[PDB]
Amino acid sequence: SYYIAPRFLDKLAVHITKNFLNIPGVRVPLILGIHGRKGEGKTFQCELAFEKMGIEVTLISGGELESPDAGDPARLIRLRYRETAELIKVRGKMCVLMINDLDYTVNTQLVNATLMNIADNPTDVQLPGSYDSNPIRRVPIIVTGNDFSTLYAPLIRDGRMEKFYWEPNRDDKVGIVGGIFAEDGLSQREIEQLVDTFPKQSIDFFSALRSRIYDIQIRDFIHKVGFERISLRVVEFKKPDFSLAHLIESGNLVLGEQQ
Amino acid sequence: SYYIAPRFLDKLAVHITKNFLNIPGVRVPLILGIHGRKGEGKTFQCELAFEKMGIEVTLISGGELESPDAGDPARLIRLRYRETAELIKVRGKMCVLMINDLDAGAGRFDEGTQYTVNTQLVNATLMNIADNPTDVQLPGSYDSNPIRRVPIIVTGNDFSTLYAPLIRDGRMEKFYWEPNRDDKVGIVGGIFAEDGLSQREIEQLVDTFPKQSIDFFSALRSRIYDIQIRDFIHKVGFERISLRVVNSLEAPPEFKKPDFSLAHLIESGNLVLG
Amino acid sequence: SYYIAPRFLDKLAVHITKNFLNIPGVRVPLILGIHGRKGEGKTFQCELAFEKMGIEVTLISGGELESPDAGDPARLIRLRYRETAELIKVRGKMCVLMINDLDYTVNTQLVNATLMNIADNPTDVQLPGSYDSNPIRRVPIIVTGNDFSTLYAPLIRDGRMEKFYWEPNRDDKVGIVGGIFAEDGLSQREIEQLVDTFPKQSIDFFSALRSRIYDIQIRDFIHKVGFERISLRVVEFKKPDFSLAHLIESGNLVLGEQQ
Amino acid sequence: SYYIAPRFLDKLAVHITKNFLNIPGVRVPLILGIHGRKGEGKTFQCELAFEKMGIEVTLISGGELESPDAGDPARLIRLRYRETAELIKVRGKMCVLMINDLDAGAGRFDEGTQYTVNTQLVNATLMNIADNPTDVQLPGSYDSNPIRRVPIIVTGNDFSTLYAPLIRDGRMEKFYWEPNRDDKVGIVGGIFAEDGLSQREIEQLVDTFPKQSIDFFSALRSRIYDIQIRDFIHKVGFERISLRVVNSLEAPPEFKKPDFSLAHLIESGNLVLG
Amino acid sequence: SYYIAPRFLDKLAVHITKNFLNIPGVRVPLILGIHGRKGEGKTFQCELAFEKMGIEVTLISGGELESPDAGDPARLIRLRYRETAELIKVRGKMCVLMINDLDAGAGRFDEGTQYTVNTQLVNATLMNIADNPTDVQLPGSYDSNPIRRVPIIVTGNDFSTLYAPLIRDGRMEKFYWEPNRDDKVGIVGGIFAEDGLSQREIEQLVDTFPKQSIDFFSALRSRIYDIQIRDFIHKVGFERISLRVVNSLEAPPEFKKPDFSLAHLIESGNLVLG
Amino acid sequence: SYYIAPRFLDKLAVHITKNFLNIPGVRVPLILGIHGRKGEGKTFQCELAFEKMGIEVTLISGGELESPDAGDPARLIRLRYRETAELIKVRGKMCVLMINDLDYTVNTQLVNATLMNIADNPTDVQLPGSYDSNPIRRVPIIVTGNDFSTLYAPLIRDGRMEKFYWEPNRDDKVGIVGGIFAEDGLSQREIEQLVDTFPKQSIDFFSALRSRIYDIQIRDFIHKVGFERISLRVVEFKKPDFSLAHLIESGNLVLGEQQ
Ligand SMILES: Nc1ncnc2c1ncn2[C@@H]1O[C@H](COP(=O)(O)OP(=O)(O)O)[C@@H](O)[C@H]1O
Ligand SMILES: Nc1ncnc2c1ncn2[C@@H]1O[C@H](COP(=O)(O)OP(=O)(O)O)[C@@H](O)[C@H]1O
Ligand SMILES: Nc1ncnc2c1ncn2[C@@H]1O[C@H](COP(=O)(O)OP(=O)(O)O)[C@@H](O)[C@H]1O
Ligand SMILES: [Cl-]
Ligand SMILES: [Cl-]
Ligand SMILES: [Cl-]
Ligand SMILES: [Gd]
Ligand SMILES: [Gd]
Ligand SMILES: [Gd]
Ligand SMILES: [Gd]
Ligand SMILES: [Gd]
Ligand SMILES: [Gd]
Ligand SMILES: [Gd]
Ligand SMILES: [Gd]
Ligand SMILES: [Gd]
Ligand SMILES: [Gd]
Ligand SMILES: [Gd]
Ligand SMILES: [Gd]
Repeated sequence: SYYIAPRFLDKLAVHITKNFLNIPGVRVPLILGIHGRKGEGKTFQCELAFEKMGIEVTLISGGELESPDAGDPARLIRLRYRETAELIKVRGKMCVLMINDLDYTVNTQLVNATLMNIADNPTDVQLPGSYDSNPIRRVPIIVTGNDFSTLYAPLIRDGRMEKFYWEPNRDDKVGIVGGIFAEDGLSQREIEQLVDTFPKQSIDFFSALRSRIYDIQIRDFIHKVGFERISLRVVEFKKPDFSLAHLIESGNLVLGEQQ
Repeated sequence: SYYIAPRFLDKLAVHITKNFLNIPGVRVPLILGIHGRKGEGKTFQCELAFEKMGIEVTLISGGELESPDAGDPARLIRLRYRETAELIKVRGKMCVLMINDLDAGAGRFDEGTQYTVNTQLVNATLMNIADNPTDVQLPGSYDSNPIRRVPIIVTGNDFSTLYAPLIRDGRMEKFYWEPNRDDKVGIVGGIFAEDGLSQREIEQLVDTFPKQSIDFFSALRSRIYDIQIRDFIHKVGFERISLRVVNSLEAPPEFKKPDFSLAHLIESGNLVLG
Repeated sequence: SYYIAPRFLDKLAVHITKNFLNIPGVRVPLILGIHGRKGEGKTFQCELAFEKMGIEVTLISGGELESPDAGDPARLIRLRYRETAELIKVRGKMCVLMINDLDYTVNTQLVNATLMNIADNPTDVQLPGSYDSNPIRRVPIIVTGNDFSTLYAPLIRDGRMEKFYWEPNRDDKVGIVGGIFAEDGLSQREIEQLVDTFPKQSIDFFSALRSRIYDIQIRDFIHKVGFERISLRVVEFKKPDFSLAHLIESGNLVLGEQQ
Repeated sequence: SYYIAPRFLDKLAVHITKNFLNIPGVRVPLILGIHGRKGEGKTFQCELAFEKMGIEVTLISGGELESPDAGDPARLIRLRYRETAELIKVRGKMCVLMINDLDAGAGRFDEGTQYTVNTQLVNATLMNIADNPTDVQLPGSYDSNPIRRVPIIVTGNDFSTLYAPLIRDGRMEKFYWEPNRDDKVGIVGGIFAEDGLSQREIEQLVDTFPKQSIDFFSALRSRIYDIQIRDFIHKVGFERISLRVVNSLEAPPEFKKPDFSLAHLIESGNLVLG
Repeated sequence: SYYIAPRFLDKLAVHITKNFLNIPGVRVPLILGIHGRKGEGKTFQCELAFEKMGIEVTLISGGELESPDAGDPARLIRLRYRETAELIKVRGKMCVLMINDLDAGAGRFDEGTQYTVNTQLVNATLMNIADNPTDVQLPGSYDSNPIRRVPIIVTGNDFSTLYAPLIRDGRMEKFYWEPNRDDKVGIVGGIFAEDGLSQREIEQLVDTFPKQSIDFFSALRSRIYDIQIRDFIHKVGFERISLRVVNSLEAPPEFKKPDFSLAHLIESGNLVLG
Repeated sequence: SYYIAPRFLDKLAVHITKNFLNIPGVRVPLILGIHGRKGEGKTFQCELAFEKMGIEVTLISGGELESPDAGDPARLIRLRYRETAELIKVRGKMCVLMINDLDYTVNTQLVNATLMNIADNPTDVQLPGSYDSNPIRRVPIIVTGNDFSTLYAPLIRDGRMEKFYWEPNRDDKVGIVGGIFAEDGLSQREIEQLVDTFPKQSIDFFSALRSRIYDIQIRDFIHKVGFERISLRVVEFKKPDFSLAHLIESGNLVLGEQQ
């Protein structure tokens, strides 16, 4: 069972809900910009939160915009925005547009430009070349990335975008790591020790570490049979060690040879 | 609450009124071009001024003129000019044509797409209307009767050098909107008019963030309900928050206005900028 | 009655006339580049001079070139040049091409490039892609702008462009301001005092000041009736103050809240 | 001679073997994306690994996917996936689909031409295959039987941000290849394994050029035959050298392996870099 | 007045004469490419040289080759080559084909338009003519008789790297024209030959503006008539100046040559540069 | 009879031959980059070497690539490469692709990019948009230029390109200059003196000097007849001086007025 950090869940839930309330005399930022080191569960925890709140999400990947092969990223964002706006009026539920891994320089400008224009009038979002007298719904936008260009400063400053820095703290790690290894028969104190052993590491390192433990088996199994005859043999059965000792050496081999 | 900057109201009231008078000895510009930065309450101050003088507004949005689906923008501007003309005659009141965001996807708002406002055709159209505000006809039409002069308000971030001939001839007047300290104290004071702040604290707040737009200050007042909102979410529970806010069955949540200080606003402000 | 500054009228008249004389052993600059602070009557005084000399002018606006919406500025200049060249042969009169407010960086280069090429051979000016064995007439070109790019240095240097700096002096102001207020029943000494009161200001400030005096009336008239009922009232009759006292306070309100 | 870096061999052997096992409790990524710089023996270490495990490889080259003449690249990748599937079934051995140079003409290898790998369609295809590796059909075909899961190896210099969803879902695993000091000592040692060099001299050679790719080191060993070659040209004579080397009548020239020292390699290296 | 720089005249006279001689032991280049900066009297020194040797010139302008309306430029160059050939035969005198401004809208003279000189087709054509100057036929024509070799002079600011093969084969010779101090003293001296200046003052004038083109110096002499001109305008009156200068009824105004000094020229020069 | 410098002939011959040998365990650079001051016989000596070894050469000029008028330089290189690859399989002889005068910035990148890609796989060189399962032959590429962009550093470094600096030394000059004047009845000691008199000069200066001697005649002949009547006269017969004294003054006039 995966673990969503309470203050992460709050920030995101408050942002979305605040966009669907129409408290007069209170302008609301349309965009939530979640930034921080890569692989700290920005995307994963958003998805946890949405599943929990029963929110349907329209998802664009950052690579879908940074690439020359995708043509027009302004169009794509505006298409998905208007699409999510209709799903609100239809399903009568909270819906969200999400852009992932927003961290090229040329498409980056167009993307910033597009989000600025949408945030300026979340209700009058037209496809380029098109015009529709119809107001459409305001759709809260969640964005993730390593940091946000100084080109986003004007948005944050005028309260059209809310920045949120995500750096898991140790209670947050114990919870998330605890969930990563929740099916591996571990006690909290083993979980607390694991986190304290690798304390500058990203959440990603820890889920990588879990997969590595399975890889180490398969490696040894291959060394035993020999490479010469591994193919015939297969064309690795047991529950691996997972003891806290083994997770640590496995982690140290990862950190001694990483990236 | 909302504060109308006297000089914004004067400029716009004088421009419109002057267009309904036939004072000799001076040329009256038909067009008032209001330019300046975003988040300073331009279109909004216009709205407060119109709502106040009881002025009825025909609108053209910049995303309208940016579109083929508005057809010929020359034809559209003329249409709405004529449509707007019939109402001074019919309703017997001051009416205004207003064109908003006359430079939609330009500069830092450029999305790098095939479509942009044909601004030269727009300029050309306004020039033609302005030379003879009393005979504005659709292209290809010739035998219609004279009509009433309609003052035109255009907003944008800046106006192209193309508008220079209009200005040079006194057919258009640029009005730059950058709120000054006195303006900000007024507007910001109105934003925090129910929060039990002294005049001096409002002056302090403005002086603490001398480079910020008006929108920075109202954005600032907005983030403090967040706690009530979060708590409201916890009470209803995450499993059922969606149903609660969007299905309009039971009543909207009733939020109290919170208490805060100058100190807290300044702190919040620095966090936003840091 | 508007006032043209004698040395402005001379410079321009000498340039044009010099281009229509064919004094052998004397090469003549084709381009007159008039530069200076904005709103000092560069354009207005050119127009005064042309009206006076009975010169027909072909006018291009700088914004007509700086804009992406106008396509090809080289073409446009060359079209208008050849057009003015024909009007000489037809009307048998002095004709002039004028480019206004030349102060983007990309079109600016093409414009400079176009004027260089034309100035190099004022008689062989072909539309791009076209060729015509026919010589056409030499057409003097007047250009205005705040300053001229270092890209114009080669032209000025080889005597294909004459630079002329325009900064009205006080005799020039008294004359021009005197004409701006010529119908407002003012004595020279009131005109001389007005100019001396606002002495770093552009001519533009002064014609703005005159219009402001009318605006102040209409303002007060609106304050009296009230905004609530101004619309019905109209759907401001008298000759405004214009006393030298009133022009001064009006000017000081303009300079205390300008741009 | 050739040295297989243990950890390269382990990563690739584990990835492939893991794809032929049905171990529960963990998701097995179908795709192994091997990225890193050029001239570090990537595709080559893969070849040594495949030749070793007796693994048969179906290939797609990046210049294949860059071409209309490969038709639809989605259709091609699927074809070769299915073609590669039939062989695990038929030959009863481990088989791999491998896509090489997945970013052919991008970055410093850009030739500025109309054609580039439609990498989004490629990504989309791999995503679809990966969700269901057991039912991979050509577009427009529906009623074929299940097939065998095929591990996929892709090489490139870097992988687009588009592959992030594949990785995030554990359908793909990135493996960065930058040879470390221990790797280089191994590989370089194998390059100079017949040249009578001590372990220490090999360590010295590596440490003298710590920033160089593997290809720099073998390039270095190659230029020393040049003298034998020149002399061979002088003997045959320039008039007849062409006939001699290309017409395969008489036998290929037989060159001796020369003697050289660490000192000479280092000198040669500095000349190449200077 | 006009001064012909001896070495310009020698280079061009030798190039042309050499092309009408059949001296063995050396290859004669058909083409003389004269390059260098604008405003240095290139085309003009050519004109003085041709007028002097009694050489008749067939011309192609760069704006001709830039145009579809010249049709195929390969066909045109060949036409004029043949046209120019018939005259050495008919008139019995030296004749030259001259191509001017061979790089019309390139570099700082680029107008950013669809049309530019197809310079590769031009180069290709000159290459072909040069290999066989005696059989130059229009494309698609085959059975014409031999003709006379025509020396070709081309001017431009620089010559593309494409002309390298022509030069390498001695079919073309580049001649760079940058006036040196001795040249300038000559040319400038000729510009001011009627102004009662000593040799030393001319040397001083040249040395005061060592970086300026020849055109800077004649531009300088030109602006001093301005006063006579202004006064002439005042006499006739602004109302009637247009009629006077352009209608060729009464006679052209007769201007006197004014008196001026080195001091005044230098001052004027600094004002122009400042 | 023209003279090829022995070490120039060696370097080039060794490079080409080395590309046609398939000595296992020896990777061979495909590209030979010959760089140095302009006009030192880089191109000319390549051509001498090819004529000597009976090598047919496919030649591209650098200007054929640097120009906007030639469209696609990647294509052009790849076309010529595949063409030379076929001539090997057909003629059964050594063939070479040569690129001359490679010393705009935009095409320069594409050219570098193209040579990198070809050098990476000399056997799988496809036209853009095309694919052919067929291996084609490895074609050694010779390139000349004044220097090679830092963009070529990766190639040289990974042994896909061999750099070769060409600066003629005095034995090299005596040989080459000796051949330039081989038909002018000169002794070596006159040749040695000529080279020592103009010792910082390029080989180009010397072949220019030879042509100048003929030009000086024709000049004097023109001065005698007079320019006024040179045309009629012609519409310069003798073997010119060529004495070592005359070559020297002719050289000094060239160096006193050059470029
Ligand atoms: N709350 C979580 N529970 C379990 N695993 C997680 C959690 N957050 C992150 N992970 C693991 O770490 C990886 C990286 O998370 P991701 O959302 O991609 O980080 P970011 O969005 O900050 O780059 C995921 O692929 C997942 O396996
Ligand atoms: N000679 C003049 N007489 C009367 N008004 C003038 C005169 N010159 C300028 N003005 C006023 O000042 C304004 C600015 O002049 P303009 O020619 O636009 O200046 P510039 O060309 O230097 O920018 C004009 O719109 C006009 O109202
Ligand atoms: N080996 C040689 N023999 C005779 N002449 C030569 C020789 N090398 C160069 N030249 C002369 O010098 C000129 C310049 O040589 P080139 O090959 O163009 O130099 P680079 O290729 O270095 O620019 C040639 O046009 C030729 O006349
Ligand atoms: Cl601030
Ligand atoms: Cl190194
Ligand atoms: Cl100078
Ligand atoms: Gd990540
Ligand atoms: Gd109508
Ligand atoms: Gd105060
Ligand atoms: Gd401000
Ligand atoms: Gd102005
Ligand atoms: Gd199949
Ligand atoms: Gd060691
Ligand atoms: Gd390295
Ligand atoms: Gd003919
Ligand atoms: Gd002297
Ligand atoms: Gd000079
Ligand atoms: Gd050369």
